[PDB]
Amino acid sequence: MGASKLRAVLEKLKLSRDDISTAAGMVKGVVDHLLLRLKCDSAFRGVGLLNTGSYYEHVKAPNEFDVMFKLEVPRIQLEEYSNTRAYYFVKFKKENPLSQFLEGEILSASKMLSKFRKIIKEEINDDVIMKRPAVTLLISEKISVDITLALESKSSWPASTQEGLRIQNWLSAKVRKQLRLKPFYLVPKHAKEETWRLSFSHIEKEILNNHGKSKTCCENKEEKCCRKDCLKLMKYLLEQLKERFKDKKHLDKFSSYHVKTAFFHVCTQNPQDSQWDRKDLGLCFDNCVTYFLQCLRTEKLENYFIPEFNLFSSNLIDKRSKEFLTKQIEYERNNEFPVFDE
Ligand SMILES: O=c1ccn([C@H](O)[C@H](O)[C@H]2CCOP(=O)(O)O[C@H]3[C@@H](O)[C@H](n4ccc(=O)[nH]c4=O)O[C@@H]3COP(=O)(O)O2)c(=O)[nH]1
Ligand SMILES: [Zn+2]
Repeated sequence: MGASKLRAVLEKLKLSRDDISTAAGMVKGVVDHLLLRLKCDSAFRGVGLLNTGSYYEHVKAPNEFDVMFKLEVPRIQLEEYSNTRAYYFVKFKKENPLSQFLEGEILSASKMLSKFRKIIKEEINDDVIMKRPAVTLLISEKISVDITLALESKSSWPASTQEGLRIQNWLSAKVRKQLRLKPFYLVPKHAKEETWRLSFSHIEKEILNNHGKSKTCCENKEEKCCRKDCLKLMKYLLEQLKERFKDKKHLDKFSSYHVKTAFFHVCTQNPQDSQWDRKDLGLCFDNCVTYFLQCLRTEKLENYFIPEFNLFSSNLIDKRSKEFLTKQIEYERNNEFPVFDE
C-alpha cells in the first residue's frame, strides 16, 4: 500500500470535522451539568473530568463518546487478587467520605456505581435519555455518551507495573520517571467479585500526543512522522472487520485497545523517528499489522503497563476467534485492503 493511498483513506475518514463542534457543544454541556450536580454529594465531592482527548475513541463513529470521571481517594491500600496483576481490592488506611460504600473492609464497586447511576439518573430528569461498568446516555436520540467512574490514587504505582512502560530507549528514562510520578487510576471491573482494574488512560494519551524521540517531532515540515496514521489505520482496519462480521461473537472481544497496545509495543521496538518517516507510512503500517498478527498467533499481548497481564490469553479469548481474525487480516493485507473501500 502506497503512503498517499493510506493518507487518502485517513483524510476520507476526517470528513466529520464540521460536525465535531456541534456535537462537542451539546456533549460538553450535558457532561459539565452532570459534574456540577454530581459534585453536591459528600462521597463524590472531589469528582472531576479526566478529559483524556475528549474526542472519539472509535473512528468508524461520530455519534459515540467516552468520558471518564476521576475521584481523588487519598490513602488507599491495594490488595492484589489471585495474582491477576491488574485487578485489586481497594482498602483504606475512621473519617471516610466513601464509608457508606464499604462492604466490610473492601470498598464495594457495585454500590458506589449504583449511587453514581442514581445521581446521574436524578439529574437527567431535569432530550437526554439514560440507557439500561459504564453508564450510557443518549443525547438528542443520536449521540451516545459512555460515562466511566474511576478512582484516582496519587500514591506510587503498584508493583506489577515495575517492569512496564518500557519507553527508556524511546521517550527517555527521564520522561518515564516523571510519568510514573503521576497518579494512577482504578475502574470497576471483574476478573475472569468487587474488584478494580488499573487504568493509565492519561498516560496513553500523553505518550500518544508526545510520541517522538525529538521534542519537535511533528512540529515542522522536516520532522513529520507517521505514528498516529499507523494507529488510526490499524484501528480502522479492526473496526471495519468487526463491522463486516457483526453477526458473529468471534470478533466481539477484539477492540481498539488491543490495537493501541500492540502499536505501543511497536513504538518500543522502533524508538527512532527515522523509523517512522512519513514516506514510509506503507512499510511502518505493514510492520504493525504483522506484529499484531504475531500477537494473535502466539496468543500473547502484554499490557503496556502491566507486562504479566496478557490481553490475548486463552482464558480471555479462545484460539478459534484469534485464528478467524488472523485469516481476515491476512486476507486484507494480501489483497491491498479492500475493506478500506467505500
Ligand atoms: O485501561 C484499560 C483498557 C482496556 N484493557 C484491556 O483491553 C481489557 O482487558 C479490555 C480490553 C478491551 O478494552 P476496551 O477499552 O477496548 O473496551 C471495554 C470497554 O469498552 C467496556 N468497559 C470496561 C471498563 C469500564 O470501566 N467501562 C467500559 O465501558 O467493556 C469493554 C471490554 O473491556 P474488558 O474488561 O472486557 O477487556 C486494559 O487492560 N486496560
Ligand atoms: Zn511525530
